[PDB]
Amino acid sequence: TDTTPPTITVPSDIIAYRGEEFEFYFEITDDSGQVKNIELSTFGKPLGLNWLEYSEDNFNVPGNATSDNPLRVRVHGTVPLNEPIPADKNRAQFTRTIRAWDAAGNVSSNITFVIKYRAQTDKYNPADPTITYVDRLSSLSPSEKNAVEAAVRAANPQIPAAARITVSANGTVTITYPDSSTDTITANRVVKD
Amino acid sequence: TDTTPPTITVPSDIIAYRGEEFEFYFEITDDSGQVKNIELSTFGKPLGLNWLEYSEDNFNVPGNATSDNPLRVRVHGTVPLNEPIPADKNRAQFTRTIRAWDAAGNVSSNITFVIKYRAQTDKYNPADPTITYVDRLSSLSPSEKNAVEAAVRAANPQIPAAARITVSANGTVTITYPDSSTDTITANRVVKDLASS
Ligand SMILES: CC(=O)N[C@@H]1[C@@H](O[C@@H]2O[C@@H](C)[C@@H](O)[C@@H](O)[C@@H]2O)[C@H](O[C@@H]2O[C@H](CO)[C@H](O)[C@H](O[C@]3(C(=O)O)C[C@H](O)[C@@H](NC(C)=O)[C@H]([C@H](O)[C@H](O)CO)O3)[C@H]2O)[C@@H](CO)O[C@H]1O
Ligand SMILES: [Ca+2]
Ligand SMILES: [Ca+2]
Ligand SMILES: [Ca+2]
Ligand SMILES: [Ca+2]
Ligand SMILES: [Ca+2]
Ligand SMILES: [Ca+2]
Ligand SMILES: [Ca+2]
Repeated sequence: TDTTPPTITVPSDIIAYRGEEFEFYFEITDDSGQVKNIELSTFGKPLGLNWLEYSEDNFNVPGNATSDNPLRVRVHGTVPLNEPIPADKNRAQFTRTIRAWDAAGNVSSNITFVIKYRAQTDKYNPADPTITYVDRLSSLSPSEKNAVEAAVRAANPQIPAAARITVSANGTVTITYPDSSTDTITANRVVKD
Repeated sequence: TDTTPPTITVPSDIIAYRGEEFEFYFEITDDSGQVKNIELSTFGKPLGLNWLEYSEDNFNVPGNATSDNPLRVRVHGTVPLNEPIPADKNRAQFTRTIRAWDAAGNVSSNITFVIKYRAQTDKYNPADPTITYVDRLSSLSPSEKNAVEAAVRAANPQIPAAARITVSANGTVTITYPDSSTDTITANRVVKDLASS
């Protein structure tokens, strides 16, 4: 007789960035080798994350959840571009619960998982461009600004194309990400006489 | 004996744009058919334009300067990017003189030519971009600004690659040419509201 619920392994560090699709997996095992279904919730109440989705592939099939081959439930979604980020990082997150049951109806307790979310600049962090030589360190020309923007972009192919790169009069660089967060590169790493 | 100096024809409307290579030609003939050399000056003083250059190709060669085949002297250079243009832009010019020698020692009397220089925006006239549809007309997103800049650049391949295109919060476009002169495109010609369309 199966009297034991499934074991759920949740990822320890789920970190999502505003406007950027994330994915992670739950791994689930049962002694019977079969998991019937799962439920995501807010400690039993509605999940209330309309932008999160998960796959129900291979649910409630014999052998879908063994020690050697666990049930790997793919979860994905996108945190809204304008999700408010509290000054307190510790509350920039959603704490939710998952439970799972086997075909005998043995249900696990509600297990916690946490989706942390962050502004896009927390993901970036740009590399220094090859140095641009200019005539006046205090007043770059249009051509010199075009060259600086190109050198920043060349050295940073990993930044979103949709990010906008601006250059000030003295060669200070601002990168503005789609969610309106920013990075700066100071002139000393950008230009020289 | 040859006592007659060479005859020089000058172009009548020489216009150069700051930062952009220019060229024009003098045409010179002599009754002997041979011109030895020229002098560019400021009415007999030094030229004082170190960016003005010319070719001495075919100088002092028999037959280089006939009525049918004049000596054509290629003059070229680049007016410096930041050559100053005063409040009245008509003042932006240099009047200089040219004369020429034949092989018999006869030199022509100086005649004037005028190099007018102008801002790059006088040359360029930007076409409107294909319209960009935005969420908020008073506050464009970064991708909307990139899209606007791309649309403006795409609509104007003839504008200098070194010109810088910027976009404001409400979609107003500034094109800043390499010599720091500008053109503008008003928001109502660049962006429209997505929902209402
Ligand atoms: C007898 C003789 O040849 N004199 C020469 C000067 O000409 C005489 O003086 C001037 C002030 C005028 O009254 C002339 O009518 C007069 O004959 C000569 O001065 C230069 O004369 C030319 C006309 O021949 C012209 O006026 C010069 O002015 C400009 C120009 O067109 O070159 C006016 C421009 O706006 C200015 N450009 C800028 C950007 O400010 C230029 C510029 O200052 C110089 O060309 C750059 O060196 O001048 C006028 O200056 C004088 C010149 O050295 O030589 C005398 O032998
Ligand atoms: Ca079980
Ligand atoms: Ca399997
Ligand atoms: Ca980080
Ligand atoms: Ca960063
Ligand atoms: Ca740009
Ligand atoms: Ca002669
Ligand atoms: Ca113009």
